[PDB]
Amino acid sequence: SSPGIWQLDCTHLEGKVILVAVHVASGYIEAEVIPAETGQETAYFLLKLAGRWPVKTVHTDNGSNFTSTTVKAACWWAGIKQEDGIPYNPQSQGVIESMNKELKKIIGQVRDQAEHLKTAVQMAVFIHNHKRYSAGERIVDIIATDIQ
Amino acid sequence: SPGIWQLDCTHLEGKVILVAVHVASGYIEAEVIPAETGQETAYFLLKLAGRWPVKTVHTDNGSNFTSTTVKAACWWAGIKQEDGIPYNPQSQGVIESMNKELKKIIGQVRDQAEHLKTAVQMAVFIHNHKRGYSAGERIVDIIATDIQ
Ligand SMILES: O=C1Nc2ccccc2/C1=C\c1ccc2c(c1C(=O)O)OCO2
Ligand SMILES: O=C1Nc2ccccc2/C1=C\c1ccc2c(c1C(=O)O)OCO2
Ligand SMILES: [Cl-]
Repeated sequence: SSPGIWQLDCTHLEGKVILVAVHVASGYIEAEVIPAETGQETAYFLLKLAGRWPVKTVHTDNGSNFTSTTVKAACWWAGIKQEDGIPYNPQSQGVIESMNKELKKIIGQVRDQAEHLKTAVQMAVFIHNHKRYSAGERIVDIIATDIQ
Repeated sequence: SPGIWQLDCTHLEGKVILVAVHVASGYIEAEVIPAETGQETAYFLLKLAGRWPVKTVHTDNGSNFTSTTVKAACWWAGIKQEDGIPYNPQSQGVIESMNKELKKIIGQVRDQAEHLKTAVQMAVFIHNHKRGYSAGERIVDIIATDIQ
């Protein structure tokens, strides 16, 4: 069911990890900076996400997070169906790749306006979600239509 | 209006829980911080505004209202910063009631997580999903209607 499908994505910058959740149908993103990708961090990030949007299905970003008992516990707790992120439609490798590139571009464009990477990442999330409908507008419409 | 949010700060286990309430829906976002600073408040508002169309924020106290860092974040994110003075006195009480409710939910989940921040996100989840529509459903409908 389209409105509740999200994809996890992990990318690297400045020796740190940027963990991303993409709402597949809209292109809307949430992101956080962490020292490294662990089951613990991934579990906590999904809990945050699911308290904020109606997350039904998550395509995990790799097999370690798919396997993680802590990630499984969070998915059970929050009512999320955990799936693999295997691009059976191969335009997912590329589409995610393109987003990471775009995200990194925006980060570079704002980088000097903040001391800490996490701040620049949130600025980039803001710009990405507001860019013109915007991704922010699309996700709200998709989910509102699903409630109605 | 669809873009009006209220900041709220409450205390638990020697820590601070920073809360943003979408006034029209009762939908909340929250984070745990060691103490309320302009810096933390600014970062929290940036995160919020990248995720929802935040037009106006009623700040929780005069220190955050005055903070140059909070003002910088509000300027950056296009947020009109206002005071949170309850000219309608059913705001003191309504916010107070939410903190009580939040703390109740936190206590109900507290033993399921080691760290307070996890329990707080569980409580956000439960609060936003509680049904008759949930706060999560209401915020999406309000904002979707505003776009259309
Ligand atoms: O046992 C649990 N069940 C869960 C269900 C949902 C989300 C986390 C958990 C968790 C534990 C948990 C997971 C990730 C964390 C974390 C904790 C914790 O014990 O505080 O602290 C920060 O990152
Ligand atoms: O100069 C700025 N302009 C802003 C506009 C929006 C949000 C933050 C800022 C900020 C600075 C800033 C504010 C709060 C932070 C923070 C930073 C930072 O320098 O990285 O790191 C964590 O918490
Ligand atoms: Cl929700």
